[PDB]
Amino acid sequence: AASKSFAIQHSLANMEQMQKDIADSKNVLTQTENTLQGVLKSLTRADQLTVQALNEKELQAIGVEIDQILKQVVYLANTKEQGRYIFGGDSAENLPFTEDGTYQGGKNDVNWKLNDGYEFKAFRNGEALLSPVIKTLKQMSEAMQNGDQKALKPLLEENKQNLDGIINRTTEVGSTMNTMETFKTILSEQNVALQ
Ligand SMILES: [Zn+2]
Ligand SMILES: [Zn+2]
Ligand SMILES: [Zn+2]
Ligand SMILES: [Zn+2]
Ligand SMILES: [Zn+2]
Ligand SMILES: [Zn+2]
Repeated sequence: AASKSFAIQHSLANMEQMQKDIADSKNVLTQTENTLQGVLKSLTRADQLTVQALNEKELQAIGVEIDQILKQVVYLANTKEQGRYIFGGDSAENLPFTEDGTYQGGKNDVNWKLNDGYEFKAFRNGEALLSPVIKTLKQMSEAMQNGDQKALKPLLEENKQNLDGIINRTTEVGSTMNTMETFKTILSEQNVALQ
């Protein structure tokens, strides 16, 4: 009986660690996905308000609300969990994005690795994804509050391409979450056998 118990306990300890690794990972991934959805919603609203703008004091008011959206998106781009920025890669000394869209985060991604070898990017350099999001929102807000109508059609298209960038990331992140959820279900089925 003792010999069998060595094997069952060894496996059970690997399973426990993997369960914690999956729980930790799903928290970072959920936060990431929720932040991305919050950005998608913001850019959607920015698009809508810019259509209104394209369709004197009132163009400026639209410009104002786009400014609130710019602030919300900068807040969202600076989301931090477990000591690191999810869109600021491997440095957390500074906020990774300014209100101007300048990136001051870490150059490299931070990888996490499950007990069984599976690796994913937990904290990423988000400059290419979010710097242009923010820069576009900023030019949108200024174009509107300065009554600059000619600038708006270009910026509408810029925001559409930026949003497609955020949608594709949301989808990649959804996929990683689905994988984690499959790993959990596999481990649960394996736990039942052991016990
Ligand atoms: Zn062991
Ligand atoms: Zn936390
Ligand atoms: Zn320091
Ligand atoms: Zn590796
Ligand atoms: Zn999901
Ligand atoms: Zn779950």
